[PDB]
Amino acid sequence: ASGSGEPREEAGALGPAWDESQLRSYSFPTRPIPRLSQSDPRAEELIENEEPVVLTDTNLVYPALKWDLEYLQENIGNGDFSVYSASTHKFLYYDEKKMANFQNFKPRSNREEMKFHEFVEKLQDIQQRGGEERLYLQQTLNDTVGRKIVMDFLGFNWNWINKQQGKRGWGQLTSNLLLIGMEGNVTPAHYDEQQNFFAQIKGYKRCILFPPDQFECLYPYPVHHPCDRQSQVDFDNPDYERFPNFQNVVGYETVVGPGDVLYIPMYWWHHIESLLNGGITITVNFWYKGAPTPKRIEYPLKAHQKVAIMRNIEKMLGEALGNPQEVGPLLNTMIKGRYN
Ligand SMILES: CC(C)(NC(=O)c1c(O)c2ccccc2n(OCc2cscn2)c1=O)C(=O)O
Ligand SMILES: [Zn+2]
Repeated sequence: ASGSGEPREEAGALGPAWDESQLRSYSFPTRPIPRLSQSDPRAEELIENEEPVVLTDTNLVYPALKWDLEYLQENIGNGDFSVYSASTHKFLYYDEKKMANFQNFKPRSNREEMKFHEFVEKLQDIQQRGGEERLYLQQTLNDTVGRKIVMDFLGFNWNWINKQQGKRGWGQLTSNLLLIGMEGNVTPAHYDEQQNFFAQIKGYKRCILFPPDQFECLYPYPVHHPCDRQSQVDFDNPDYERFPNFQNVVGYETVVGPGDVLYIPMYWWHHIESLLNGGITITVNFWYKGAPTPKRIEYPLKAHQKVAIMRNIEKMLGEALGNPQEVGPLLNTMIKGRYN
């Protein structure tokens, strides 16, 4: 019905940031992710318990809030940027290394390296031409990046995020992923194995999250499939015959805007959509390797540990059988008439 709640009113009486007609319609109920300040101890407790929370005042990417297409085009440099195209609004991602195991499936969102000015050229053409094609720039930011953007990076609130890394016992910061998308772009539900600080910069993104214990309801692809860690369920046209427990899924929902930081806990499903008719969206992700597994295991196992266990079983069988395609039949032989 309404998970994000009523839209926030922007300062200076500039009206509603968004309205619900910019959100896509789905079949499952949702509830709000808490919007808190970083000074609120409840926000600290949520991150500690690995629950999602939107922090409204970290100033994490404060110097990046002036970023738009033309400022980035003149300052980001002339490196290569990964640009993904799609004939539809859903951008299904593929592990290209795993595309050898599954030949009978074809990709529908091809990557293309290009210069940043070529991406801005390619985008504005689509708007004048009026085409239905969509693009999504998704590029880890390196040091081939120009002077002013390095200075902007230096202006990030490293004090706040470094102590978050320390107090949680997390591993190191693995990468910063810059993301520029078109309105209506959708990133279908999937989970990551790293802790994520999701720093919104330009435009608005509706984030629908599912806790790890709803693994049964979301049906991820086989670990060896190129779409590993993504849900097989089409949120627009869910197949309740193949995926009956998707009728039981309950999400956590929020809309992040400029200055907001969404903590996506490790192994939490998330479905991200750039608001319809909301313009371009800009986001920077912060990935941290999770804290190492504790000394002695505490029982019962947390849900994300069972997910980790299930991933390792699928990997092990893939190596033991010499062919990832035999994992399925072996698993069915194991349970049919014995555990089901
Ligand atoms: C930012 C985005 C689009 N959300 C995401 O979740 C998301 C991606 O786009 C993505 C795109 C290309 C490659 C990897 C990606 N990963 O995972 C990291 C990974 C891949 S392989 C091992 N680890 C993502 O998580 C949003 O819309 O906000
Ligand atoms: Zn993700």
